[PDB]
Amino acid sequence: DCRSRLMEVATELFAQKGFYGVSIRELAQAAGASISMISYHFGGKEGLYAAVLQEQFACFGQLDDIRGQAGDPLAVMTAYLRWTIQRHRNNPQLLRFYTSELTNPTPCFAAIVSPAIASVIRLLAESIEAGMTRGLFRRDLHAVNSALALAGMVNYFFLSTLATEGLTSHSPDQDEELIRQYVAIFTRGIMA
Amino acid sequence: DCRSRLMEVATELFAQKGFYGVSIRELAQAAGASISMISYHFGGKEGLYAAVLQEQFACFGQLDDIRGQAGDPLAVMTAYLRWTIQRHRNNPQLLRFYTSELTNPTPCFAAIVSPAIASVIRLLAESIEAGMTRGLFRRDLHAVNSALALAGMVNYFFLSTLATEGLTSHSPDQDEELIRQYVAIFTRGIMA
Ligand SMILES: [Cl-]
Ligand SMILES: [Cl-]
Repeated sequence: DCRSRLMEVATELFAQKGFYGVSIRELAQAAGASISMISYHFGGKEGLYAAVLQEQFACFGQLDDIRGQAGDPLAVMTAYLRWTIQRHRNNPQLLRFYTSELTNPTPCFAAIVSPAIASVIRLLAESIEAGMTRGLFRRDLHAVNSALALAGMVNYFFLSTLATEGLTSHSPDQDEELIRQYVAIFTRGIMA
Repeated sequence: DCRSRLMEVATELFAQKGFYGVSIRELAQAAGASISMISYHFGGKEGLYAAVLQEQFACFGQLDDIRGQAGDPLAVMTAYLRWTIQRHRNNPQLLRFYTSELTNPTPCFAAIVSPAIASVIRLLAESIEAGMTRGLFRRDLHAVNSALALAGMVNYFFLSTLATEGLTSHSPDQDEELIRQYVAIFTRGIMA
């Protein structure tokens, strides 16, 4: 059971202060574990951080709701948006770790974060590439940059929440309408 | 001169570890200043952090390159992209502070970060609103959510750089082409 309480405490301290702001003394104190339990049995600060980040990014190795729509690029893009919104609703901590690693990487960035993000961007880009070949999508746009644009739309909506509280709804009630809006912008733009 | 060296040291330590990961002892040690100089003359950890964040967000109070294009929504959107890219090229530290505050806010979030971001989003939304009234833009999309989408495109391109190194160019040589691509997606979508 002190394994579970350590995972909780590690997630909340590393989420707050990042890997570079947390000490093993703080982890032990917050969990009521000894520095020795932590170092010898739970992999130290580093082992706990790796375990926490692996849990944060676990869902990125499970892309079948998106991959399963291949053959219909619009359905792929829609599934990607729905999946991404779900991820954020289920895990309020994720953008803390995701942005902290992208802007102040640890050794876990190359091991866990970078391949997770790249796998998703690739998947989207492949679908865009297929749509371009088919003539559904315009051939003067670059598939990866286009994928990054879609990913940016949805991820910035959640990232900017605290600064935009009175400017738009962030209620989960409106998530399906957000998907409708971002699918429309990405595929058809804002032009009349 | 120890004022200048303190600002440098504060920017680099707060950029790395965030406000919540930096101690006044670390600041003094890194700058070769006493804890007393810092507390009594430079406003302590908090004063230094406020000064650093104010410098990080200073350019957000200077939006005339964007505002000056009002009357032509496309020119506003283009100017916004160009300005945002410039900001990131001139200040590699900015997304560290920007994401850290949005995900782990300090008292400086409400004072500095939130109004800076809101002022830009408002400006974009107003231009989109005008274009909708004029019939240039579709009336079934929400202006603020659309503004957030454009902001998300460009900000995610820089945010995701470390994870996408081999997937697309991030060379400043290609910044004008990026603007061309993101203007095209936002206004016309990816459809043929
Ligand atoms: Cl496909
Ligand atoms: Cl306008």
